[PDB]
Amino acid sequence: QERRKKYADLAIQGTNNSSIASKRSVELLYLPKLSSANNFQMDKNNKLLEYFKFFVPKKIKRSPCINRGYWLRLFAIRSRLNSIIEQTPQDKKIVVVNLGCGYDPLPFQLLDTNNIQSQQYHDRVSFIDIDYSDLLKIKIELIKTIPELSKIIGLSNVDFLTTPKYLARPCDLNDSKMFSTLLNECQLYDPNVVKVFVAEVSLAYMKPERSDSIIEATSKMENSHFIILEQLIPKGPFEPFSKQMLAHFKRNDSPLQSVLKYNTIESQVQRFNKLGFAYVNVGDMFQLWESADEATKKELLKVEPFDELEEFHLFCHHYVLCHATNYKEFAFTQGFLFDRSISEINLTVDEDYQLLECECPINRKFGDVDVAGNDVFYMGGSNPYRVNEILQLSIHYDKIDMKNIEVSSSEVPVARMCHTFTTISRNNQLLLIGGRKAPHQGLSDNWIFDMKTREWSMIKSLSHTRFRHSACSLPDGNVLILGGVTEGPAMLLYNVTEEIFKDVTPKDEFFQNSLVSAGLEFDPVSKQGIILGGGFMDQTTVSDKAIIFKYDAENATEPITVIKKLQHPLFQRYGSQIKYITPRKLLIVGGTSPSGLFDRTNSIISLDPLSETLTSIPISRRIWEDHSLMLAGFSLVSTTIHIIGGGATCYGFGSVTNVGLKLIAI
Ligand SMILES: C[S@@+](CC[C@H](N)C(=O)[O-])C[C@H]1O[C@@H](n2cnc3c(N)ncnc32)[C@H](O)[C@@H]1O
Repeated sequence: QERRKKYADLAIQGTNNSSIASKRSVELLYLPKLSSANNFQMDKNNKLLEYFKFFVPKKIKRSPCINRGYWLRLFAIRSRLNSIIEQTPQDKKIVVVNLGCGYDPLPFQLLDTNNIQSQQYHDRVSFIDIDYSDLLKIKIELIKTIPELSKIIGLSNVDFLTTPKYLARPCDLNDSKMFSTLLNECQLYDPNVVKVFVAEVSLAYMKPERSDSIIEATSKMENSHFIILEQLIPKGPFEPFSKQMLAHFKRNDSPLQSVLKYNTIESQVQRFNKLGFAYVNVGDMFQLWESADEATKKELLKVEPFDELEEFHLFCHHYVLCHATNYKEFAFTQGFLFDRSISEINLTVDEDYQLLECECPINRKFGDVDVAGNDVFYMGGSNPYRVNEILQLSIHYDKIDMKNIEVSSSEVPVARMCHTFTTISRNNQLLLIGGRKAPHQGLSDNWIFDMKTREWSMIKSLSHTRFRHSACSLPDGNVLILGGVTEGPAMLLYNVTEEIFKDVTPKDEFFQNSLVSAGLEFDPVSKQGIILGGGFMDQTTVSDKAIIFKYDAENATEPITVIKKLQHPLFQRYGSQIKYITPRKLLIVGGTSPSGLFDRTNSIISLDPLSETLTSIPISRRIWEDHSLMLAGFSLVSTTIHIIGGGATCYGFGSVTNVGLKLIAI
């Protein structure tokens, strides 16, 4: 009985351990590499100050995606708190109430007068940490036994603590009344003190009814802000990343319960109005990213090797930063304002092709595949480690077999991902271009694989390392190569016979910037090829264009010419793949968007290049829900098109292997 409670309670307190560690990882890596502005912590000698170390036993390291996610999270809260201090008139005290503080040292960081980066907070700001009794006992003993911390709050087996500028109050927030009492005992009813209630991924664990009570309670406090940061599931509990996230949390015995009722950014808005907060500014983590300045973006890219962007889009859309206010006075200046635009788009449901479940397990991602006549070859990729091995795929109406093809040559290309692999030499060979090992180790060495001899042999290398480029075979047998992370030409043509790479970048201002992970395909029939979506090396912008082009094999200086540009929000996708099913019907598949998650209806769409009309190829609920889907790092083969391979590491909520899909005629 009351045991079942004291367990689910300690499991929730356990999540602090996980998140304080991650924040510490950012203190170790990011903060030292960052300028004064996005710094957070620093003394007069431009020497970084450290606060998360007092609360974390060991040194910790995270994936570049988790590290980025947590920097954004600190920037999220800090930026909000900043808009408040800057604006609040100079005669009002300010109290930041941290609901479920964990070991969060935000108080000491902002109070410490050594830290010149938080000077606006030295004078007139005070803090109250609220959390379970046990977690605070521990936290309070540290604070007392650490001269650096104790000095900051004016100090020299309890669970409470009191100082002029900092309080810590034991309280189970599930207990609405006791919280209502705490609000009163802390004189937060006072109109001459601006309250800033922060719930950083804590109310997320409590039930909708119990968390909302906390919110309504605070709404009775005149002049109060409520900043909440927590998970969303903007397309239901069944969207690929949502599914994984939710399950991860049941596993830890600390499920997200409030998010089940509050799925979207919009529901969060209605929630706060309903509960006494009339004024609400709200966006998801990627709008925060977008909102960061160019000099900050530049820095953040250079902090550490990163190439896990699909993940980052997914993660970002699943965290909302909600800033609410219960008074008209406070303005959401244009510097802090989020834009909100859910433009529901209805697409005609394609009547010619449908989507089948193909249960096919190559269990790898970001390799490449291409068919040489009959046989189907997949090379490299990661599973989750990088390999240089070749699988052969036997595709049947039911499933696909696969066997390792061992090689006879001693020299072999190194394990690599994000390369291309393309049939050349009249289906007799396979071209391997570029790729990378670690994100900071892009490759310039190119190889060819001879099926007849099963020998690898390295050819002319690139002048510039290149990965995440796209590539397709042209009619004449040559290979068109498109962008990727690179310092070289935005478009290459590899003459297979001549053995030369040639810069064929079209004279359109579009190709000014290198296009990363865009869709690319040619059609020998309609004598046309398309380019779809694609991101830019700023890791922020994502093209929404679909660019038709023709290829004049004889024009030696400008073989490729931009025929026609199209523009649709559904074209805005990083890491998608396209393939002609018909010279009039261009299948488009997956990828991620900076502007929101894709769902059942628009994850897979068709395009009629000529008439310019889109149609949806829906994923049935049966497969949306039952089968682990993760259209990222995947490939398309045609015998009937197959969507095999792919997966993602869902922000340390585990990993998700794409199980396989099949497009058939109706
Ligand atoms: C994931 S930690 C985050 C804490 C802090 N905001 C941070 O990011 O480091 C969530 C915290 O909320 C606290 N919490 C959740 N529900 C609570 C409740 N009902 N009463 C008191 N504390 C609660 C937990 O004890 C935990 O320390």
